[PDB]
Amino acid sequence: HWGYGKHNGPEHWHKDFPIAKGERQSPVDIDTHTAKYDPSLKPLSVSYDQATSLRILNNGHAFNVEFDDSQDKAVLKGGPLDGTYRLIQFHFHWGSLDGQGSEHTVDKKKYAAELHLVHWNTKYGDFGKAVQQPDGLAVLGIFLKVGSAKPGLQKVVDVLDSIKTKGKSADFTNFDPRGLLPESLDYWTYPGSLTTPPLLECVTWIVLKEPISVSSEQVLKFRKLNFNGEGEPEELMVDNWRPAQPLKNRQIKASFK
Ligand SMILES: NS(=O)(=O)c1ccc(C(=O)O)cc1
Ligand SMILES: NS(=O)(=O)c1ccc(C(=O)O)cc1
Ligand SMILES: OC[C@H]1O[C@@H](O)[C@H](O)[C@@H](O)[C@@H]1O
Ligand SMILES: [Zn+2]
Repeated sequence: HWGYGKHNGPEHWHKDFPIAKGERQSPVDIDTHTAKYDPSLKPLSVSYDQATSLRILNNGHAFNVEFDDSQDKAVLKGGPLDGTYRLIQFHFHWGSLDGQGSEHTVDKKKYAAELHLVHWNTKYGDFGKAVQQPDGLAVLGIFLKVGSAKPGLQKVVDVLDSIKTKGKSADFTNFDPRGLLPESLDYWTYPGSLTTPPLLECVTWIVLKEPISVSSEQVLKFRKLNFNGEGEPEELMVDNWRPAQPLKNRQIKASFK
């Protein structure tokens, strides 16, 4: 099965998912000097006040915090987006050490981790239909660097001991994702893909320029999770990131002058 190891990692995914070599794959390196300010971008609206988190799941590749997306509650609008995109889940990608872990890079810089807030375009009715559309998804990506602790992350950190292995889940109600944002909403945007199989080319990426700081202790707890299921040999869940892919016929636009 696909994963991140030597025998099943990103360099193998194309055999079973040939779109891995496609024309709008993610992540990419963000060359900050070539990215151009785009005055046509409308103000970005991250509206998470009525979010309803439900559950946290170790799916064997990351952990997902899942949300009720049966009505417009936590939504993302504006910026490059046409219409309303509902939050369905967030997850992270992270490294074995602080010097790697992000999927996107900034002038080739790798951050310690990267948060993905995943949203689907309500015009398509359900997530499954949305991933049949070029504009079906919007992922808000936020870099993590190691420094001071992120208080709004601690509830996530503290539940991880209860979902150590693949297939375990736990209640995760009343979690407010606004506590994971940075101060500034300055961003870069480009058209891309899911960064894990099935690698579908459905995503408008919105990558915030300002990282959040998390403490070493917080990210160290991410790295105690397991890729494996209960009773199987322990394989620490680390380095669950795809490297940057070819930019091909794309431009990265900036929201800021
Ligand atoms: N293309 S892939 O889904 O990454 C993949 C890689 C390896 C194996 C395997 O060793 O069994 C199966 C699938
Ligand atoms: N890492 S990511 O590009 O945000 C992502 C989000 C969702 C899915 C999925 O539902 O399969 C895959 C990848
Ligand atoms: O033809 C000029 C145009 O080229 C495009 O590649 C750029 O995205 C635009 O910002 C520019 O105005
Ligand atoms: Zn992701």
